[PDB]
Order: sequence, then structure tokens, then C-alpha cells
Amino acid sequence: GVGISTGTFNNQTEFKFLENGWVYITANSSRLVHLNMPESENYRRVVVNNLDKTAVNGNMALDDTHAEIVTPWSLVDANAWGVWFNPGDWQLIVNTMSELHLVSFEQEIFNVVLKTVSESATQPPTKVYNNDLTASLMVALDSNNTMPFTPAAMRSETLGFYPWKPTIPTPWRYYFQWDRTLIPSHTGTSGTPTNIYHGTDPDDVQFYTIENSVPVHLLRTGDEFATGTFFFDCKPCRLTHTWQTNRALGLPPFLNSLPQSEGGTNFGYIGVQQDKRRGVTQMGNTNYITEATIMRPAEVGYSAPYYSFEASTQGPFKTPIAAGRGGAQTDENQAADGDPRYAFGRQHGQKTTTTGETPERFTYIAHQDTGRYPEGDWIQNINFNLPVTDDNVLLPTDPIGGKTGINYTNIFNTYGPLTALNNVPPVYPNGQIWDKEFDTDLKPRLHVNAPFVCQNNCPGQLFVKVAPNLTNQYDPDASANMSRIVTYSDFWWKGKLVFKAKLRASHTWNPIQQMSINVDNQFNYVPSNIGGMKIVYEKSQLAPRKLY
Amino acid sequence: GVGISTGTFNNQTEFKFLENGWVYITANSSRLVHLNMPESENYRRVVVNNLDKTAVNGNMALDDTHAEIVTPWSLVDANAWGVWFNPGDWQLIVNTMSELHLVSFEQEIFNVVLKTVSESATQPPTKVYNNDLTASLMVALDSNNTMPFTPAAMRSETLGFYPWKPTIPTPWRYYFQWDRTLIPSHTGTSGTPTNIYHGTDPDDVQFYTIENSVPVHLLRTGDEFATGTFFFDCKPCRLTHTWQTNRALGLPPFLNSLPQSEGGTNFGYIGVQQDKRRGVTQMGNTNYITEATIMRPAEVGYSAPYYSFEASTQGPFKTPIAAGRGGAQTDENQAADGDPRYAFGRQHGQKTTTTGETPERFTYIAHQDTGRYPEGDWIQNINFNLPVTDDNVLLPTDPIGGKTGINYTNIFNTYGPLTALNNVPPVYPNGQIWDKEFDTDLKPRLHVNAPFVCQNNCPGQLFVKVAPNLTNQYDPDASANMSRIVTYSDFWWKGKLVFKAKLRASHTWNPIQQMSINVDNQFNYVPSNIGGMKIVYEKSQLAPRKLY
Amino acid sequence: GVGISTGTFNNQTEFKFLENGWVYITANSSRLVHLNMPESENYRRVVVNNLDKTAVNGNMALDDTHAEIVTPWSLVDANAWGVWFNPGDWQLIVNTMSELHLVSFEQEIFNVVLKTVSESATQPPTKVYNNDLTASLMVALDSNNTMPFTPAAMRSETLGFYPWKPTIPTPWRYYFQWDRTLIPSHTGTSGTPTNIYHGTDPDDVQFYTIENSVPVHLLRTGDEFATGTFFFDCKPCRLTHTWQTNRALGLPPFLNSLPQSEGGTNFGYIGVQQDKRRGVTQMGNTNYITEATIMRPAEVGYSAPYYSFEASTQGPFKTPIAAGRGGAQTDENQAADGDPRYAFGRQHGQKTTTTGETPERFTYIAHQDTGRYPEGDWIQNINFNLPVTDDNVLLPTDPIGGKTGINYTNIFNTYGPLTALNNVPPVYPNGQIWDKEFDTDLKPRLHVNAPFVCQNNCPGQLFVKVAPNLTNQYDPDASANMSRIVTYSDFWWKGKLVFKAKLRASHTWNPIQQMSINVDNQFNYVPSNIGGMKIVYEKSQLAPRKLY
Repeated sequence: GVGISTGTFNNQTEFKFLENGWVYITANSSRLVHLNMPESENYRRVVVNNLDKTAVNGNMALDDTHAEIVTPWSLVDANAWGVWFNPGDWQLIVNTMSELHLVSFEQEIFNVVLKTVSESATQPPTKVYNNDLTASLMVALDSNNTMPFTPAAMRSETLGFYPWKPTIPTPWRYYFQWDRTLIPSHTGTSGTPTNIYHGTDPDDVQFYTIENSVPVHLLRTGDEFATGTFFFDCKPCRLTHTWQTNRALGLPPFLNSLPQSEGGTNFGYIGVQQDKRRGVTQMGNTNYITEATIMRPAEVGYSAPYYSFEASTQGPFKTPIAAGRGGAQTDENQAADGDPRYAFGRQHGQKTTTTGETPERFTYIAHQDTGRYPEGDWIQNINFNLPVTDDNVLLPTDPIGGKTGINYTNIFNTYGPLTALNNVPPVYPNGQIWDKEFDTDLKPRLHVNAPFVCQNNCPGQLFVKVAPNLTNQYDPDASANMSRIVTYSDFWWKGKLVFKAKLRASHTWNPIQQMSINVDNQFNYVPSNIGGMKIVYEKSQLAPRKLY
Repeated sequence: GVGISTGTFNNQTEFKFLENGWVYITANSSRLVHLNMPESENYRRVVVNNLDKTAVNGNMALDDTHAEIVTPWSLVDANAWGVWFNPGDWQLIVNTMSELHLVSFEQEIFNVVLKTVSESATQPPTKVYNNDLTASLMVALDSNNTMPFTPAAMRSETLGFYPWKPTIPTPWRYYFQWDRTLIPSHTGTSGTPTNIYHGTDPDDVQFYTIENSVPVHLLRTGDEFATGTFFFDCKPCRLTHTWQTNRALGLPPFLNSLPQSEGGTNFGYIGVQQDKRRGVTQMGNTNYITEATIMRPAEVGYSAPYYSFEASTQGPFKTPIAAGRGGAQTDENQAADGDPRYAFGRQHGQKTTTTGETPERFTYIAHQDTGRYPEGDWIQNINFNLPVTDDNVLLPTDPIGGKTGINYTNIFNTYGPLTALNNVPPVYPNGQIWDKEFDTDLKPRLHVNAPFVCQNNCPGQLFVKVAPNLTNQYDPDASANMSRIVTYSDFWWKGKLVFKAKLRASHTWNPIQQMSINVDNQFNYVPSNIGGMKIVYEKSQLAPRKLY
Repeated sequence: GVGISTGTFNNQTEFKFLENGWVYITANSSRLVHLNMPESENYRRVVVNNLDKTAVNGNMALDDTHAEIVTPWSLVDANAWGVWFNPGDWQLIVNTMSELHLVSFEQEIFNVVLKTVSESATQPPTKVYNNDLTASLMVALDSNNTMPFTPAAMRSETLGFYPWKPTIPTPWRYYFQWDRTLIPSHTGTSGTPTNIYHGTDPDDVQFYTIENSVPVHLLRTGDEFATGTFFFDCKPCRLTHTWQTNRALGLPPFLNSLPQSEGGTNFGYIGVQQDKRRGVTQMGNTNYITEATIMRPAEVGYSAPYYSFEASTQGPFKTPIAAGRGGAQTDENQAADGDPRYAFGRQHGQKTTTTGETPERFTYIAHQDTGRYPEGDWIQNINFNLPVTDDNVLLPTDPIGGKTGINYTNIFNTYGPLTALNNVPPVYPNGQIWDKEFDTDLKPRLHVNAPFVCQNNCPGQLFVKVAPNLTNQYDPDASANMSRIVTYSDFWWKGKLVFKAKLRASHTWNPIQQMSINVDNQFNYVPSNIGGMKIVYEKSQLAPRKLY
């Protein structure tokens, strides 16, 4: 009731060691959640069209045009690593574990409190906060997944990552179908390229409402709500990275001459003339057997067009790629297409005492060597007469379509039946944990935003909303917006995310990479003298594994 | 208690598919209901007499004279289609179902909240809202149907049609017997026609009070009330329309000459001289057998006097008719007597963001072809000498009583033992669902306001009222009206209306009419950019069925 | 508790038809009851002495001198017909029933609410009402009848007669013994007649307190109280009236000459000389046998001194009489001694919208013909020489004691062993229902105020009082009256009064008197256009019955 708590705070992470090197990881997360009443009680169909930006020739990548339904509901999303693990737990997992299985998820709301605000007309303004013991919090669990799936991690709008910091839900909204055409252009393009919002296709209209699709629980201060346990059906997530490219697959050539002294220039030598060597190649018209030409079982990674923008009914979108760029591990400045860039605020890692709306950002450079170095690619004539002449080779420095800044690698695609690739690594703390699989007939082989993909279903989205607190003058048949008592709710959210992981084994003489605190990064993991906190991103696939 | 909810919000519509093509439709509807304390705590016997309007000769149709008992109670009425089905559900029903059975109805009130208003005498006015945890809401269910039946759909005063929009009950009142005489007149009528309110007949006086007839429950904030399930006993409602008139019944004539080429003017021909044909007619003194004169099994539809006003003890009233006008399906402007016209506000379909008290209106044009085209009627002498001469035929253009604007069709009635007709179609969203059968010895064959008629009884009306919240200065022996604390209540209403329907079958080569979203009507079914909503009317008897 | 109701409102009257023409009448009555805290918390012994009025010679009938204990308690009295039956129920009972048995009575208090008033010192006065959730209502049921019996109907201070109108209890007080002498006088009396309040006789002192005699329940807002069912032990009450006087008892004389034609003056004739007739008389010295002198079995009714005032220890009081005056049925203006006169306010029948403290009044004229017509009495000498001479007869026009306005009928008493009389009829709505029998050794044969007399005991009186709500400055050892928080209570009272009645039978060819609505009285039974209500008195012994 009014004076009785309905739940307990718990933010402990439990590691229970099972038999045969398996560990049962239970991540308990609890948060105080602050919820204001919605700006409006009505659903809105809102169109955004930043014509001012895209009207500048060459700015088509800046398109924000879309249509969305703005709802009075708020989304409680815990689908991000930082919600469940602090840096120490993450270190333990990524240093001691080799693979991760997502097992189950459950959440509850308890200790609901609803308050009203009265602001007097006194010349020196003043306001008072009073409990509304009979007011209700509306809670809806879309366990059947009737609503569109809108994971908040993509917008950095999940629950906060600090147990001792109150957090907020995010106002819920979803895309509403629209037709939009945007012809690309460049600086110096003559005229005005077609840039039009065409409207909505009636056959694609889907207006969803929570009230018509999901049972809604009314929670007074003495009530609680528990979702029950949901069990996942996902593939395991590897906590190791592969390093072998095509060049490091299989038996190396036999070295007939080995170095006799230590030193930088004391190389070995194969010792057999290149066109007199033994082995197998797929180049049926040459006798050269080299590390570049020797047959490999398949292809590790693939080349794809990079910063290619494809257009469909709704306008242009960047073509996604599975893996990051090669060479970024050596030079951070070379991080580009395929290296996810995260931008987030003070709830999710940015130093909490900073000021301004400029977000904290980082580009994740995965340890896996499955990318491409397009500056090193080339195409040459089938005749394969070496050394190749200018007319018989296409180089990455050769312009395509007359454009000095575009080469064939920009439009190149080597994905095929022989392609082998890995799933995206977890991105702590801002990365998404699980994602919903598409309801297309043919499904993608992976998702680029989360390591765990929901093959059949994963937990229903949790929606909350302050129930309307009407004054005595309400008139439903009037055009003016409803008159409401200013009401807001604080409730406690507790979730339990269960993983299963395998303890790693030492396979090599040498030690392996391990996440460690050091003098440089020390102060990223403790509060500042004024309580300021931050959570820096951490890599997750530290240890290597042999691909082949 | 104070901090514990007593019910759950549910506005889902469930379709459970039974065996053999039958579907169990459960319509769950939930609403937040706002109730102010009554203007007065006393019953009033009020007489209305718009003598100013009817005193103008020729305005007798504008009579509003009547007597009613105004009660302090409010009526919670959910008897309208829009309360239970959104447009998508209605589309599913009317496109996939052939008939509809009304099964059961139940409703409950929960999460009662009562608040008081205190408005200070401060020069800048201010008011505060406080919970009255010990105040009560008075709830009475007239399960025995002791009270007069006053369905709110007729006045467009049912609960609103939007789950996310708070709604209100309607102040309850009922007719009180009166005698009234109004002699009709026209412009140019000499003198003042008798226009008098005669009073009340003592033998017809019926003063009903809720307190003396119905048990009254007092609900505090921790209490709830459930009516229990009521099971209906009504006839099924068809979701198909008949198109066959008398002219399309039975075996057509045999065509002895069929067209040889496609084209507009390539007609067939019966090929037998009209007075030499074989068949049966009811015209015993003629040898002509034509499509107009051939015997048909019975009569589909009937002609009735239209815009005829009959007078009784209480004054004039329009004579109702079962079916709409013929030709309205081709031309909307020809919709007249028999085509119900609905007028409603922003709770019940009118664009919620509109301003002013002008209501939204529509005339329902049913798909069934059971009406009459009076311009096509005629009467001719029994001698039946063709071509008929002027003196031997009465045409719709012949004046009656010397009035150029009145013809015999205005006073014509062809209802008889051979008449066949259909029940009124459901009118979504504003149409009434069920209605109470009259307690006369001889009962009408149908009602024009609802498809489902209550043969024995249907659910008792639900009445609510804020219990009087007295100040300390109450004096019952004083003439002044009672001094009350300004109190109002918000409670949640939930109802469950159960139907049973039969899935339609395809009987013909061709497809049939189906309700569909399209480019024209698209934006009638989604919110506006400022949250404005509307519910446009939908037809219900789309698919055809053969009458004979 | 605070948010949970403890009872249900019910004002229904149930007629359950038993076997053999008996009906079980259950009168349910419910009221909202408003109770202010007592003016003082102490008992007071107060003496009233309107010496100014009685000091005028000839005004002794206006004596109001008495002594009473004024208590801080309030009395909840439902002992009046109007509390239990509306006019329709009363019509049903008095038209269809022949006798009435009082069976049982029970009552309860529920949904208690206590509030405090805070009135600010702001220059524009303002006051606020707040629930005192911990305050208590003190409720005492004197089931043992230890307290004096003070039926409120005598002062028109019972609960109100309208279910939808809040009512109040009456401040409780009871008589305290006193000695008082008032010598009667007339206009023109010389000197000052003795008019003295003598004080109190110590041997007759009885100071009663609720606290010392009755267990007291403390009800907080979440508590209720039920008296339990009390079963009465009273005689049945007839709903028929007798019409036969002594003149209509037994065998009429045989008419030897019957009229031969219809007409006003066609009388029958006994046809036997009066002193030659056969029969029996109690006049042993006369041969005249007439309708006036023939022996009758006994005497119906009796003559008593009228407007006689007897004096005892406490001063003069009117001598009560069992039956009303003869001839009042023909002329209302002749209603006098024995015809009870009721005066009441707007809670109990007076038009609720009237203004001023002038009460509504009516004189009840019973249908029974058991009274006397003193103008028709006479006394004559035993010699009985007819026609009687002046000296041998005492006429009602003969002065007694030399007073032209006083005759022997004013001091006449014919009550004796032969007297037969009826119980007083019920007086709807203001009449008392039951009354407590005196605790004298010899008990009266009836009471004039109620038809049902309590032979052993009838339900204990119900007392309520707002418990003292003290401020922080209370000092019990100070002479000043206690400082209390202004507190008041609203509670719901529900009672159930059970009767048993016998359905009437038709004994005669002719129909009988029946209460009916008509054009004249129509508007006495329905609310006015501003909600004004009234309850007019109704007669109860409509149907006749044969006495002998």
C-alpha cells in the first residue's frame, strides 16, 4: 500500500561458475526513473523535411526528411551493455571468457510514486510538490511485439549507466510511411535537383496505438509490475578476434635458406624460382606460384562499395558494411566506413560534469582483421603478363567516370559464395545487446548494430505513461487541448539479464592481449573531486583465435 | 485501498476463430470518465415550449415542446459501434463476415478518484485540487430495467470513441407526460392556429427516482463495481445487402434473339409479341405479359407517406419508414426520408481540432435496394386500356388537394401481407447497437435505430453521481439550495461486448464490394500533425446476397 | 479503511407475497446524515419559564414552563411513516391491505466521514475543509432502554422523508423533574393568579448520562456500526374504519309500509305506533321503543370533557381524547379536540422551496365514525314525560356555572364498562409508527400518538456525537469552556423496517373508498420546475368494515 515498499534495489553482478568451464553471469540493474506527464495526450503524425539543408547541392547525405507518429507514451529501454556491467565486470568478462550466450531477461517496476506540482501566482514565484496517492502510472508490456521495434541504443536514449544516478525513459515514436525523392548533386551542379516529399502510400499506412494493441496496467503507489522471464534463442557471441587474412591460411612455403644471425635484415628465402615452384593456384594460365597467387580455401572478408548511398521509396541511405577498414588498427585517423562511431551524452559515458550539448564520441576499432585496404587492391588483364603495363591494370589511383576522387574500389564488390566473415563485436558501454530479426522472407546473415539477433522473438518493449490527471473543468467536446493537473512519477526499475559464458584457455606459449588499468587510463574509472563520472568504451574481442 | 489499483485498462479487440467458419469477437473498451457533481441535488420537472418558433405559420415541424424530469444522476452509455471498434476492426468485420450475433455485455468501474476544488479569494485568482480520500461515488445499475430506457446514441451522447481521450457521462433525464396540441399551418394561413401546452394527464404521471428503485453502491477510491455478464437474446444481423427488386425475381423471359456483336446498342430481344406471351399475371383482364405486369411471388419493400407528420397526445411527430429512398445510391443529393442523418461532435467522429459548435453530419445511404422511386410510380384505371389517357392515370406530377407540391405518392401506402423488407444496417461509428423492445401487446417488426432489438430484456442502464460533499453549515430545513464542497470524480470504465459472426463465402465468379483504404480517404484514419483525430462513417452491408 | 466503503445505499420498498393473502413488506430507508460537533461538551440543567406569556390572565394554556437536561448528544430517530414509505407505497398499502403488523427494525451507520474547518484571518474571509482521518464519531445504542424515551416525531424532528436530501439528527434532551403551580384565570380576573416555579423535588431527581449508561463505539472513517435486528411485540393495526354508531347496531325495525316510487320524499314507515312496538329497552319506566331508545349491545365511542386542562405537580396539561369530533368529516372547520394537528417543516412535507419559518400544518380527520356531536346531546329527567319541558331537560345550550360559553357537554364523561373504541389510525407521513408503553402498574388501553405500542420493549434509541477534537492548548483544570477544533461528520444511515400485512377482500356489491391521483392533487406528488418537493398527508383507514 501507501507505506509499504513493493521491491528491492539490486545492482549486483553475480558470476556463478558451472561445471566444465561454463559460468552463469547474472547482471542485476536497478534505476530510479523520472517520468513527466506527456506534452500532449494525443498521437501526432509529424513530417520532418530539412529542405534548407538538402537544397544546397552536394548535401544529399544530410537528408533528415521522414514521417513519424509521436505518441504520448515513453519507452523504458535497457538494451545497452552499459546498463548492466560496470568497467570491472566488463574487464573480467573480456579477459577471462571466450564466448558469450544470451540466456534470459526480466524486468519490473516498483515503489511507484506520483506527485503533483502547484505553482502559486505569488509575485516571488514558488511551487510545492504533493503526493497524489490515488494517481496512477500506466504501464504496457508489448510481449507480443505488436508495436514497431525501436531500440533506443541507436539514439543513445537507453536507461543511464550509473546505478546511483536517476535516469529517464525516452518519448516513444515510430516511423510512418512516406515517399521521398532526392536526386544527388555536387557543388557546381546547375539548376535545382529534384528534392520532393511525395506524401504517404495508402497501402503502407500503419497507425499503431498502445491502447488498442497492448493491455495497460494502472499502477498506484502501492502497486508493482513484473514482466516475467523471457528466454532468448540467439547464437553465441565470440569474445575472440581472428587475425588471419587470405595470406595467412594453410601451409606456408618451405624455406630452403634460413637466416644464420639475428638482425633486422636477416630474412629467410624460399629458394625456388617463382615459376618453378610446386603447389596449386586458381590462375590456370600462369606458372607463377606466390603467396599472392597460391590457392586459398576461401576468402576472408569482402570488399564493398564504401560511402555508397542507395535510394529507395523513402530516400537515400548509406549502404552498410559488415567489417571496418584495414589499417585503422595502426592509424586511428584511417578509421572509416565500417568502423561504428558512437555519440552519447552524460547519461551514457560523457563526463557528467561537462557543460554544453556537444556529445562525447568515439570510433570503435575492432581487433578482428577481416577488413580491406582498398589502396592495396588492383585489377589486371587476364593475360597476366608481368610486370603489368599501364593499359593492362586498373589501380586504386585510376579515376572512374572521369572523377579524380573516385576509383574502382569505391564501386567494387567481392562478396560471393567463398566469403567468410565474423559477427560484429560487442561495444561497451554504448553498444546494443540484442536486436530483432527482420520479418522478411530472406534474412540477413548478421546485424551491424548488435551481436545477438532475435530469430523468433525477444522481449516485448515496455511502455509507461502518466495517466491523465484532470481538473474539474474538463470538456471532451471542445477543440482546446485537455486541461491537466501537472503530474509526474518517480518509479524504480529493476532488470535481470542472464548470460552464459565459457572460460578461456591458454593455447599458446605467449601471453595474449588483456584489458588492464594503467597510469594513463587510471582516472577514467573513478569519480572526480566533484563527483564527475565517465565511462570510456572498451574493446571486447581481445584474445586471438585461429581462423584456420 | 488508497494506493492499490482495482482494475486494468484494456481496449483490445480479440477475434477467436471457432469451428465451421464461426468467429468469437470480443470487443474490450476502456475509458477514463470525468464526472462533476450535479448542478442541483434535486429532481426537477421542467417544461420546454418553443412557442416563439412554432408561432410562425408553417414551422410546426420545429416543435420542441415537451416535459422531462431532470435528475442529478448521470448515465454511462456505451451503446454505439464507435465505442467498441476502431476502423480497422470494422473493416475486418464488414469485409470478412456475413452475419453478426450479439452475445453478451459486461462493464465495470475501477480506480475511482474523487477530488475537491478550493479557489482562493486572492486578487490573482488561483485554485488547488486535493484528493478527498473519504468521498464516495454513487453507482446504480438498473438491472431490472425499472427506469425509462434512454439510449444516448440518439442524442450523440454516448462514451467517446477514442481510448486515449477522456470522456464524460451524460446528465440523465427522461420524458414526463404532457398534453400538447399544435394545428398545422402554412405561410399565408390566416389567424393563429391553436398552439397550446395543455398540461399533464394525472393518470399518466410517472415520477421515477433512482434512490427509490435501484440499490446504490458507494465507491470510495479503493472500491470497484462490476455489473456481471448480461447475455442477449436478439436475432442475427446480416452483413449483406439485397439488390433484387420485384423486377429481378424469378425466371427472366426467354430471349429468342441474342446479340451477335459486342457494343452498347446490341440488345437482346424477347421476340414474342407482348400480348401473345406465355406466363402468369395478376391482371385478370389483360393479355399483356411484361416484366412490369408478370406475377412476382411477393413485394420487396413498400411505399409509405413521406414527410408525413402524425399527431397524438404529445403533439406531431414524423412518421418513420423502414428503408431509404431509391436513387440515392446514384445521386447523394436525392437522399431523403428513410436515409438516417447523424449529427455528432468531437467525441464521436468530428475532427477533434475543429472549433465551434457546428456538428459534423452525414446521411447514411444503405447498399440495400429495398426503397422506392416515387417519381416512377403511377396508378391507372382498372380498364387498363393502353396507351393510357390522361383521365385514366394518376401520375406523380398530378396535384393532390389542389397543391402543386403534393402528389398521391406523398400519401401512398402499399404495405400489406406480401411486403418483404430487411432490418436496418449497422451504422458505424455513431449507430446504436441494441435497443429495448416496446412493452406494447403488439410489437413492431423492427426498429429503425438499431439492428439488435431486445425481445425480453437487455442490460440495465448504469447511473453514477458524486455523493454530496457537505460543508459544516448545512441546514436541511432551509429553502436555499444545499451548500456543497466543489467535488468531482475521475473513474475508469471498462466494458466487454461479445459478438459471434460467420465468415463469408465466395458464391460468384466476380469479386464483391470491399471496404479499402485509398489515396482519397487515407488521411481519415490517422492523426493530424497536431494530434487531431476523426472517425468517418463506414457502410456495413457491402457484400450482396440473393433475395430469391 | 480510509478508501473502502463500509455499506450500501438502499431505499427500496419490497413487497413479498406470502401464502394465504399475507404480504411481507420490507421498507429500506437510507439517508446522508450531517452532524456538527455539539455547542457544548457538558450536560446542562436548563429551566424555561415563559412568565411573560402566562402572566396575562387567561393565557394559562400557553404555559411552556419546564426543566430539561440538555446533552451534547444527538438522536437519530426514524420513527415516522414518511421515513419509510413514499406516496406510491403508501397508496398500495392503504388501498390493498386490511391490517398491518409491525415485525422488526434494524439500522446501521456506515461510510463515516469527519472533516475539520479552518477559517483564515484573511481580510476577505475564506475557509477550507480538510478530512480528519483519525477523528472519531461516537455512537451509542441504548438497547436496554436505560435513557428516557423521547420520540422525535412529536416535535417533527425525525430524519427527513426524502432519500436524495441530506438530513440531520436532533440535539438530544430530556425532561428533568420540576414543581410548578399555575392558577387559571380569565380576562377581567382581579389580581395576579399564583404563577410560580417551585423548583425540583429531590426524591424525583434523575440525571442521566450516556457515558455512564451505554457502551460507546468510536467510529473512524473506516468503521461501521449495526444495531442488529429488533423484533416487535405489538398488536396488529387495522387499515379499515368502522362507521356504525349505536344507532346502526343490530336488526333495524321492520317497515310495514315501503315506498312505491323513487324520489327524495318517498320514505318508508315503521307503521306501528311508537308506544305499541315490540322490542327491548333499558328505559324500564317507558313504553316507547324508538331507534333512540331501543337497547343496543354496548356503546360505540364515548363523550369526554373537551379542552379540559388538568393540573398536576408539573402544571396544567390538556386532557387527551381517543377519537375526533363528529361532523368534521362533513365540515373541515368543525375539526377540534381529538383531531390531531401536525405542524412540520421542509424536511417532513412542507414545500421545500418555501421561505420563512411558518410551518406547514394539517388537521387529520379520521374516517372512523367513533366520535361525538356534543350539540346533539341532552339529559332529561328520569320521569321521561314527553315532550320534555324546559325544567326537565339539560340542553347543550344551557350555561353551566353561569357561563354562557360552557355547557354540560364540556364537563361530560360517558366512558364506562360498555365503551367500545378503535386504535388511532396511522398518519402518513408525519405520524409516529411505534411508541413505548408506560411503566405504570395500570397501563392505558391505547396511545393517541402511534398505532403500535411497545408492550415489553422496542428498539433502543440511537445516539451520536462528534468526539472532542482538542487543540494543543487544552487545560482541564480551567473554568473556561474547552477549546476544540471545529469538526463535523457526515455519515450514511440505513434502516430496515419490516411489516406483515393482509390483503383486503371485497365483501360488498359496491366498490369502496380508494386513494387515487387526480387532476386536483396531481402536482403534490412530483417535483416542481426548480426541484421543490412536498409530501401531503394521506388517510390510512379508507375501506369500511362492519363493527357488528
